Amino acid sequence: LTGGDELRDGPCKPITFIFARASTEPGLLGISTGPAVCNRLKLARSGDVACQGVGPRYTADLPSNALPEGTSQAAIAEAQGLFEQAVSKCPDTQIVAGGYSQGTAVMNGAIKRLSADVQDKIKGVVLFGYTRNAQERGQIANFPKDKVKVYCAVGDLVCLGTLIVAPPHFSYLSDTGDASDFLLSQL
Repeated sequence: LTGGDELRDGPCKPITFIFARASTEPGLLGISTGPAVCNRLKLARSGDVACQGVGPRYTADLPSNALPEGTSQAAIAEAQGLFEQAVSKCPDTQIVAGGYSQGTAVMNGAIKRLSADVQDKIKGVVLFGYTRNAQERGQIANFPKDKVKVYCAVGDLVCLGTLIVAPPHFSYLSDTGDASDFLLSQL
C-alpha cells in the first residue's frame, strides 16, 4: 500500500498525521476528510508529512458506535499504539491527528489514555462530526482544549449526544482547509 500506512512503512518524517476514519469508510485514511487533510498537509510541507490511518483492527463498523465509548476497544487500543509508536520510532517527529464520525470516538478514547509525554508530542487534533461532543463537552478528555478543534456542522445531530445521522454530517469537506490550517498553526 502507498497511502495511509506511512508511519509503519517509514521513513520517519518531520510531521506525522494520524487519522481515524468514519464508519463504512474503506482503507486506512478513508475516502473523505482523511485524504483531504493529509493531502493539504503534504502540499503545505512538501516531502515532510507521513499520513497514518488507524487500521486494520479498527474496522469502522456501524454497530461499534453504540458501544460505551462510541467505538470498539480494539480500535482505541490500535490508535493508542500508533501514537506511542510514532514517538518511539520517530523521536523527532511532531504529531497532528484527526478523526471523522466514529473516528473521533477512537481519537478521544485513545488520546485520553496517553501519558503526558506522548500527549505533548500531539500538537493539534481536528474532529469532524464529533460523536462524543456532548459527552466530552467539545474536547478530548484529559487533554488540552486548545489543542483540539471540533467541527460540528449545524444540524449534525451526532454532536448532540445521539447517533442520528443527517445530511450536515457529510458536509465536512468544506472544513478540511480550515482544519489543515489549524494543524499547521499548531505545529
